[PDB]
Amino acid sequence: DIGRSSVRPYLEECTRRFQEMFDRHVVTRPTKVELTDAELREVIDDCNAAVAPLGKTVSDERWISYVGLVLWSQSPRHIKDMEAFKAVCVLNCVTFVWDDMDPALHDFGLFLPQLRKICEKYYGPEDAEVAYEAARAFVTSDHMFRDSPIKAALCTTSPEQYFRFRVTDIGVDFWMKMSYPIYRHPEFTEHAKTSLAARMTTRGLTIVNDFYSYDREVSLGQITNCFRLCDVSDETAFKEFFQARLDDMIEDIECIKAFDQLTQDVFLDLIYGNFVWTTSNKRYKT
Amino acid sequence: DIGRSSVRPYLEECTRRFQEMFDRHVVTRPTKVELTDAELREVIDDCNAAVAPLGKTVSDERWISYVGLVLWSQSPRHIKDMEAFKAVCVLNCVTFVWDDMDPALHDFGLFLPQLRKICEKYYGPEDAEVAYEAARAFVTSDHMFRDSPIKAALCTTSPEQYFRFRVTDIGVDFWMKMSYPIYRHPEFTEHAKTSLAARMTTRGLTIVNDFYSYDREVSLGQITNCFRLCDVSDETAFKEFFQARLDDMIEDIECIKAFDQLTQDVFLDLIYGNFVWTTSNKRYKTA
Ligand SMILES: [Cl-]
Ligand SMILES: [Mg+2]
Ligand SMILES: [Mg+2]
Ligand SMILES: [Mg+2]
Ligand SMILES: [Mg+2]
Ligand SMILES: [Mg+2]
Ligand SMILES: [Mg+2]
Ligand SMILES: [Mg+2]
Repeated sequence: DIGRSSVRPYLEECTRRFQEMFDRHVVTRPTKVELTDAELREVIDDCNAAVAPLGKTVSDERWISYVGLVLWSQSPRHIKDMEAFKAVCVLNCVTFVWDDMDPALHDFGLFLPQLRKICEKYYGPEDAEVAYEAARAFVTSDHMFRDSPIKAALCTTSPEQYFRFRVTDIGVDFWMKMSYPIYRHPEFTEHAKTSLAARMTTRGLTIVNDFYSYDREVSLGQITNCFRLCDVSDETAFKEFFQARLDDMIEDIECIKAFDQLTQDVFLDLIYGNFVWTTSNKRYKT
Repeated sequence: DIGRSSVRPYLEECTRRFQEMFDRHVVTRPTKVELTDAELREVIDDCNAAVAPLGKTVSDERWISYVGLVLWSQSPRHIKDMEAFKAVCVLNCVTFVWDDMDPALHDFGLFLPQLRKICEKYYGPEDAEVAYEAARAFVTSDHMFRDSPIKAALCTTSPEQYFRFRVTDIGVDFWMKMSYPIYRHPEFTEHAKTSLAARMTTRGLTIVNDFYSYDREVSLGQITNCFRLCDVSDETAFKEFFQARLDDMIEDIECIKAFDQLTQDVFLDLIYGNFVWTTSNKRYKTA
């Protein structure tokens, strides 16, 4: 169905409605962390060093585009450890590269030691092991589920099964487990380590990403996108599905407000910051 | 509200319908691991040593009742490492004790080193770290959420929020992360480590546990039970809610059958075994 090849007809209204929802339920805007020139050079140098064994040359412009996710979606008022912050910048960037690679070019023997080097550089020993395991689990999951029947079943059955897959696959469990050292906040550290932090934020991250990455993904034959569960060529069907997804986001956001003040700031800054970054990034345009 | 204080009016019919569902959708019955008298004594001795610093005496009969969960809900055809199996017996048992304790008697300084000792006895070094971290995160979660407003929000809002809390709180993530060394199966190891294994099995474990532990939990003022989300004193409301939960179990089970054969056996033996153990255990027969 060529009518289902694009969500472009809904682009402007959906963007407006996402923003309206955030203004009504989160209110406080995300803020962009600013890196010094020295910090941004350090981050890019580490990204280039990590993907060089895989034969990939990545421009500064591409790295800076991927790093904007971290700059916009962390919680600047609560940052305590800028070394952990740089680590998340590097790890976020290089796993975008992995996510985009053909699996024939994936090489664990070459890439996993680079992830370990990044973690050992920026984290103390215990946190380094936690961040590295989460990175390893994510890149392994991305690899093993390429064209997988498990992925097919979880992504075609219901929203419940799909979001369950995405807790790992969209990277948010990884994100929380490498981000808690930024904040040094005992409650958030526990929610990161139980993955409750990831489970609370999966839908709000995923629904936004899926909307803006739909056209690209379906053009590439990728099935990991919740809007494939609906007939996007039927305007009534799309409207009902989109509203059900907005309701999921709102329910999660209202439950996130029961968490402690710092933790809920981190969770909400992540979901809203991802939206601000997604709508500004050429990755998601045509 | 006394009419909501019990699910006893539904006990026989719900038990029958759970079993019918398993016979239709899982088919293969769970089977019970048998421990030698020496193995069982080694497990119970480790349990006693681990909880002794907390001042608790626990009878053998009581340890045996908790260890039946592991004997019934692992996957005997796939067991390769019986030391890992004994570790799960011990860790399962002692965290029931933690789950039943008044939190004023929780002592992390005394208990966490005992959990570390168990993991170091039975697993290799990498696996021991994974099992200990999962056990530590579980007992920390149980403690910090006692009477917590986060718990109140997640357990009163919707089934979605509730089962999200239970991925950790029922202990299944912990179970998976201490059980993958039993099987030495690379795919299952990865689903355990991503917690996809736990997310796939949470509803089937939790709906069954919640039904049979409702009366006890309500009598103690505990709110972590999905049947509190429905008016159990209304037979029509209870029937609709129960059917919705059966449908959730079936959807999970049918999706589980897309995993590799060994992994799906482990997942399904866990869900069905938990039901067989729950319906035969005195823990769930009096409040
Ligand atoms: Cl670990
Ligand atoms: Mg991906
Ligand atoms: Mg992608
Ligand atoms: Mg996407
Ligand atoms: Mg409990
Ligand atoms: Mg309990
Ligand atoms: Mg219970
Ligand atoms: Mg009534």
